[PDB]
Amino acid sequence: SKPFSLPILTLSELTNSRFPVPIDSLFTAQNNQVQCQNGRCTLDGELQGTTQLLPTGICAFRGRVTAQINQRDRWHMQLQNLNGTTYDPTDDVPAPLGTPDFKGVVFGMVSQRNVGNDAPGSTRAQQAWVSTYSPQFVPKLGSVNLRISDNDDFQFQPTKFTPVGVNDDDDGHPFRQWELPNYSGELTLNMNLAPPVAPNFPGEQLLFFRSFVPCSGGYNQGIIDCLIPQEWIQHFYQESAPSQSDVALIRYVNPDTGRTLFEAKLHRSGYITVAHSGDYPLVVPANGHFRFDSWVNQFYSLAPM
Amino acid sequence: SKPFSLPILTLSELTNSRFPVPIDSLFTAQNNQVQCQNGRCTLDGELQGTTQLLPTGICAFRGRVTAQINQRDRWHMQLQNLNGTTYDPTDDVPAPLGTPDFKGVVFGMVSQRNVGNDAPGSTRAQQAWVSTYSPQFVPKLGSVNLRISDNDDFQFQPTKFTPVGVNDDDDGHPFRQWELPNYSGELTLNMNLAPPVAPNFPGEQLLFFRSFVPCSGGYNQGIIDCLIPQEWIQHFYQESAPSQSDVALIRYVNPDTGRTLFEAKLHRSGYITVAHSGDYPLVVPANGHFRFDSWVNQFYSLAPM
Ligand SMILES: [Mg+2]
Ligand SMILES: [Mg+2]
Repeated sequence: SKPFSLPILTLSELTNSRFPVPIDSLFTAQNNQVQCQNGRCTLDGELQGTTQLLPTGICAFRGRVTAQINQRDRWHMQLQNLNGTTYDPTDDVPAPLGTPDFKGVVFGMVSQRNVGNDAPGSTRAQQAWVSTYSPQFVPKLGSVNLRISDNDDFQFQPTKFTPVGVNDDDDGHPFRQWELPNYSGELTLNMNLAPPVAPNFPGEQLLFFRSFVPCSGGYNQGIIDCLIPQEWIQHFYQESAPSQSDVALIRYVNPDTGRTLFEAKLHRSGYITVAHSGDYPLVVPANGHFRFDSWVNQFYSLAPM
Repeated sequence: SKPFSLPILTLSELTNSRFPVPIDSLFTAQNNQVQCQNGRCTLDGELQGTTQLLPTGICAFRGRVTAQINQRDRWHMQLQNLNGTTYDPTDDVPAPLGTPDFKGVVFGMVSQRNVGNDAPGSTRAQQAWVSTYSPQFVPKLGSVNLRISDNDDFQFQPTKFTPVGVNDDDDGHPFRQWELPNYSGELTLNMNLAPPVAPNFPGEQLLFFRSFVPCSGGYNQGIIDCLIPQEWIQHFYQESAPSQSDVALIRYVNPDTGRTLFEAKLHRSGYITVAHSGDYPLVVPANGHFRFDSWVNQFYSLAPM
């Protein structure tokens, strides 16, 4: 069997798998549903949820604007897959890969480049917002609607949305990173979801890779927590190493000193638990990183943090 | 010796190492200086130029806004390294890692999050532009100046620049992807550069990984060509396989059929040549990818493309 491994990367050499920014810190959370759809991959390399491989694809959209309606979510964007191929709403996924997996507003920019009969090759770009609370946020069905800055400089042409940050909506719908959008809109149930994750052994908590992402006004901290970073997902996809048991024991090491600072359980479906009680932001040395130790089972007792 | 290898990734699973977008196509160019500084890495895993590991770091800036001056490039941004550590202008690099490596305008957004005594935690974000033609574009010295949309909603606070696309500057300053900026400004020479690259065998041309990136007005095609994609750089940094000669023979394979479509030379300093004459956009199958074949040398004659 090909041996399992992690890439050797410090926290600042890691990308959040749920928003296209670096990891800032590690955080373990008090128990009490975690069911994110980006940043989902098994240790033997099976992508799940809406997870795809490119960091620049996370919370991005690609397609064409085809209509406008007289509502706040004005501009109707018919989606393609991020690689430009035609999107199939009957595929066994929750939504096009890369679609945001939280309730809130994503802010960034839209850009267009004309094709066909109308001024082919002409371009434009401007600030835009996507509300995942919108009744027109129906990416599983094949479209989302955009709010933009200048309604007079926008055409029915090929369009890309590049995310920059997140926020609460100004009408009081809050940014809730653990609440899934309704991918097919009002009165529909989400399907083909990656499953919820939780500790299943006494005294254990989830460990997250945390980023503080940009916000566009107000005091929101911009916290987005992922289960495993994007480079680990990319690595597992390449390696496809067989999982020899349900849990990989991993050690956080300081390579300068060679010491192990703490240990953790990396579960086969792609998340980490540690032995601790209470919310705790880790403050650990900058050169620190995890290494694979050995395969153990679900009932292995971790050294307390 | 540890065996050299490439990651197994199709073109739409690859990221441009000179701008944070996917690869669109492969392109070989007529001969006649190529000396880009992002996307530079040796086959044995040594990053060069201004190259760092994260796609989200390419053409990004991090720092603090500290002053404003009364001209178009108005807001003075004192730079940090992208991981937030203090930038040392005496280090052996051309500029902070991630700095753009072309002449033109990069457009995107700025975001702020206050620290210290003045409304800590308050945030704001808006459209911004960085001109690499500016006499205030002096990232090696530790600063760049920004143009922004709303001069009245911007503070002397921690600031991030997120790039979205590129364009020509007006008044006759064009987007020139092969012209390096003056990293220390007018009348100073760039230093610590990754070397220029060129074919050294008759009948050979460079092969590029090409993207058509967003533009913010006008008809520019947005072409940014890189020598090797970001995932290859990330892979070589991890693997650190010894280079057994100055030249690696690689083959472009269609995994569907098992056929080799063409072969190329992958040089030790991290670029590719093919045997062809003239500008040529390749049109090859979607599942195609390069594989390493064997170590060869400068006298190997490539099969014509
Ligand atoms: Mg390991
Ligand atoms: Mg290979």
